[PDB]
Amino acid sequence: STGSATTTPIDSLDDAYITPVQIGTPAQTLNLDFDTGSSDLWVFSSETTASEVDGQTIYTPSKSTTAKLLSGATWSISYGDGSSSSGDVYTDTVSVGGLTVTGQAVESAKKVSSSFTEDSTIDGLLGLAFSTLNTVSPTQXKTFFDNAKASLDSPVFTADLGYHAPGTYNFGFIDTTAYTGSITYTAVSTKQGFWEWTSTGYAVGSGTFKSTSIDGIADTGTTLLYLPATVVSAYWAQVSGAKSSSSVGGYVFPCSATLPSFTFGVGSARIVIPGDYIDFGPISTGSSSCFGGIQSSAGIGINIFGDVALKAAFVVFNGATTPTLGFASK
Ligand SMILES: CC(C)(C)S(=O)(=O)N[C@@H](Cc1ccccc1)C(=O)N[C@@H](Cc1c[nH]c[nH+]1)C(=O)N[C@@H](CC1CCCCC1)C(O)(O)C(F)(F)C(=O)NCCN1CCOCC1
Repeated sequence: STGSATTTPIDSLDDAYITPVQIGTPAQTLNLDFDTGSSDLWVFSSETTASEVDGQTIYTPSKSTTAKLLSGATWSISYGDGSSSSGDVYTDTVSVGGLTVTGQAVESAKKVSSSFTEDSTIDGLLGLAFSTLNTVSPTQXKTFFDNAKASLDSPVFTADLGYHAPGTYNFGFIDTTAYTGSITYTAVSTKQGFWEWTSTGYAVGSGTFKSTSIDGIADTGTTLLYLPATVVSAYWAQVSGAKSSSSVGGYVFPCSATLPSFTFGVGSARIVIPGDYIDFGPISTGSSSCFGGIQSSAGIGINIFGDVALKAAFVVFNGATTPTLGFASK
């Protein structure tokens, strides 16, 4: 089997991407944030405290004929930006781009944090990291991808994120029309549960590629590109108007700049982000100062290849028993 689904920037910044998923019988369609940096399918639901729901679409399990209470199971999660939700656990039929899974764990929020309430466009999260990161106890869990793997034509899914446009998530096959050149594969480490890989260095603009190991995770659920302090400082030192803002919290530059490209290595291969990907947006509507799309990871503890990198590439998540990561240019 295979599936395919249009994914959609939630705003004009590419702050995040949402994807329609059908849950239950007759399907309820919810707009979920596909997140390869966590492994919980959690939704807004009829169980959510009401003063905490705010425009979102909700999952009603009682209205689905195929929902079953997962007795005794609860979950709690918190993300890197400090937001959080908890509640209890159903299994139910879940469908993504015509790819259907049964007795998939759907995690039902009883409470959500403020950031989630205030975010009207995202109805919940589909976690696509490894299943060890799943928060449901007493037994975790296991993601959509894992549940699907047995029926997939290939134990694989691809991320095709568009710049200021729609894109594609595919499961079970690889679309050869979707990129240019060949995929280079790199080794994954599942030690921390992440899509964790090691970049072989970087170049800024037209200058020299520098061979240095950059350990980092590929993370569709993170907006920006976070790199070590000395790599990021080396980029922004090419942009004449760029300074680090304490108040705004990272590198800003004049919106009028033309930014240099940034190349990261994958094995012997190179992936170039266009300078335009890295102009993130004005810090206020009508500002002359913009917020940069590459920031320091020093406060975070790990490097994140997030949306700014990934939407520059056709990215292949190969979940064979030894997982690897694929990059093509597009
Ligand atoms: C607007 C912004 C200034 C650019 S922002 O940084 O707030 N963007 C958010 C994403 C977002 C999209 C749309 C609307 C609102 C917010 C963002 O980048 N969130 C990061 C926070 C971060 C990391 N570094 C610096 N900041 C995050 O938590 N991302 C997780 C997925 C997100 C969570 C918020 C909702 C959208 C999905 C994540 O899973 O990808 C993660 F990897 F970052 C993460 O925190 N994974 C948590 C891993 N858990 C830990 C507990 O054990 C199990 C595993």
